[PDB]
Amino acid sequence: DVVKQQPGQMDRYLVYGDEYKALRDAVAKAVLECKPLGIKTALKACKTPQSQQSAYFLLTLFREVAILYRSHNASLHPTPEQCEAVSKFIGECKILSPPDISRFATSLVDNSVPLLRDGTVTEMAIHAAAVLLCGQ
Repeated sequence: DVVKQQPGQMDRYLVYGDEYKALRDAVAKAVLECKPLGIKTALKACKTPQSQQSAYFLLTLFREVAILYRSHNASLHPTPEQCEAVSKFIGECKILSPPDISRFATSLVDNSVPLLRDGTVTEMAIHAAAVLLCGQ
């Protein structure tokens, strides 16, 4: 039945735990609805320090938006309106205010990230990027 039953992929960032999952689901819902306020609620509800908050935010931005950008089927690509909502929200957010974090996030939402035009390499790369940026 396996071959008859059959495109979702895994998310190894789940290694962080429940808080990344919550923030990721919140970001996905808020981007699809394009009303970036649940993002604020998730960022306030979370338990971890500011730098881990920013890292989780960056990883969610990548997993949802940048991977959607990697599909050949353009209709799945993030809509300009979603870019508008998340770009504005990043601009008004403070833990993302560090020019490097804000630039990297915005580049994920706008696909202007170098290295982000393999999958496992790309995922480890973006994880290292987030950790280095946010790691003080």
